[PDB]
Amino acid sequence: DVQSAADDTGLPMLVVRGPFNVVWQRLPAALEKVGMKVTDSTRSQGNMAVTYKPLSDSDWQELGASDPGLASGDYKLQVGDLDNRSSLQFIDPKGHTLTQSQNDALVAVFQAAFSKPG
Repeated sequence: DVQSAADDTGLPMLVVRGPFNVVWQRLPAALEKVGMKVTDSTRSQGNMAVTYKPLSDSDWQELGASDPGLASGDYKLQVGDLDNRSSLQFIDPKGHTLTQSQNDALVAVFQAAFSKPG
């Protein structure tokens, strides 16, 4: 399950159902379903490096999700441990964070991704 939230600085944030050890390790599974392929990761930092490419309308139909509002490019993912949950934030290719509206879209997209058999 994915919910929308904001972090300590008031920046766009997503909260994913499950502690760091649960989500971060199984995040790649959901990532592959949303057209975002994991290229590297560091467990000692809670950081992940990914490459994203927009999928087709029929691709999103198979996933059961809408347009995430993300454009093609390399993304940097940051995952923190909330104890019972995971704090997931998205950094765009430009070195900036994604908007609340983009993350709100990602809610449903990853909601389907985690439910999607894989």
